[PDB]
Amino acid sequence: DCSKNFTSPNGTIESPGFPEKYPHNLDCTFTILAKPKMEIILQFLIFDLEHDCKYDWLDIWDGIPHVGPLIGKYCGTKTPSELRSSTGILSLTFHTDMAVAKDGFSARYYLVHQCNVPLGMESGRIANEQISASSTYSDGRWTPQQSRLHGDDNGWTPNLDSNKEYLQVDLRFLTMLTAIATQGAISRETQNGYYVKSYKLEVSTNGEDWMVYRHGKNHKVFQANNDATEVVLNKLHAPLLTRFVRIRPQTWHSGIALRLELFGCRVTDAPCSNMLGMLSGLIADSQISASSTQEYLWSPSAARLVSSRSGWFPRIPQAQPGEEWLQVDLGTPKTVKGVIIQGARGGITAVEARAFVRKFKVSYSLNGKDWEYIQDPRTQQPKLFEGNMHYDTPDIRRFDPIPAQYVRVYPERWSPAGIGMRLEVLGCDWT
Ligand SMILES: [Ca+2]
Repeated sequence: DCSKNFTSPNGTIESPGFPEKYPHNLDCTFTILAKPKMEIILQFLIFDLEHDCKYDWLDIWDGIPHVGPLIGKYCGTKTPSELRSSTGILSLTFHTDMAVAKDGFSARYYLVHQCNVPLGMESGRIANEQISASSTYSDGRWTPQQSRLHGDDNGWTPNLDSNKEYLQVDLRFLTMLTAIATQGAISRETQNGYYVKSYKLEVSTNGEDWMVYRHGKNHKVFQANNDATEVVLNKLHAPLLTRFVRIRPQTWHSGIALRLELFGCRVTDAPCSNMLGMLSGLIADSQISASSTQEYLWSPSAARLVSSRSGWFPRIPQAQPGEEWLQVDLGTPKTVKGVIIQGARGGITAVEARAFVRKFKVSYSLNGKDWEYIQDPRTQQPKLFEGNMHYDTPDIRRFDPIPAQYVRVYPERWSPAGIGMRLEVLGCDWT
């Protein structure tokens, strides 16, 4: 048996037989488990796999393998970037085929103890490998890794200065973003000052479905710099739950040069705000159910925040308000303090094709049989929660804490395509 679990405060994870070459025909699962308020830190020391990772690979998973999100798939000679997870579970599945073996890998994991924290551009906590761009200037002197705030060596500049370029950051885990700070840059070679004067923001949970950030009807244009040295910070009028962030310059002085910091926090930094297992897969399929489901090709995993490639859809998605529900059995009683609601993906090129919930109700139960709705203190009736404005970008909706083993989300309003929904529940231990 290849597979292993790791619970000790500090440890080693490695390819079978390391430092010998790795065996053929392997499929191993390495899982690190941590109790709450503990951060998992994973650092690679050696990495060397056969090289598109079509043959041999190491997949890293934000939870359970093939259930929770894929953080990345790695092969070849380039060691994975360091990972810091606050999910409570980090998994690795190492796959090898019938021929060709290399040295493999060796890694170490550690278990260690206002949403306004810098996310790591200036600290280096955002690794070089997490930063990329649509293009870069042809001399190699204005690279994406030169886009860190207060960097002493130029900045990021694209191949050609237009409004179709972007600096991209992969935060690896779903993270709250609350502000962006930018600078221009002064040429060490020439003394010319270059800066971006305005930008747009584009975000995704998965790298494939993107949302340009709006203020009202229209795309938000953030005003940026007025010199090549001073930091201009913009606070987002509405904070964002995201993984991938793109900064997309719209205007500049003399040319696009960019230095950047991102500000925010973890979902769990708020009290009683642990993700209870839909995203990760610690809530099993058997614990997920609905009033109705699409008649063919339904798996309960379709309902899972972020990891699902589609969504829950009732049997007739153009339903009756308050009749359809998605239920989560948390497995044991909990204190529940919110949900994260998301739209349905798959099929995006057509705006009217996008299925998402715009308004909803919540009920909860310890019985599984007797249900109470969450109340509006004003109208003395079931509270109508705001849903999503987009099919990928999720929205956290907190409420006054409640004791529950079961939670139901009842779609009330929804996009023209009908009800489509992915979900997570937020809370902590019952007390
Ligand atoms: Ca092989």
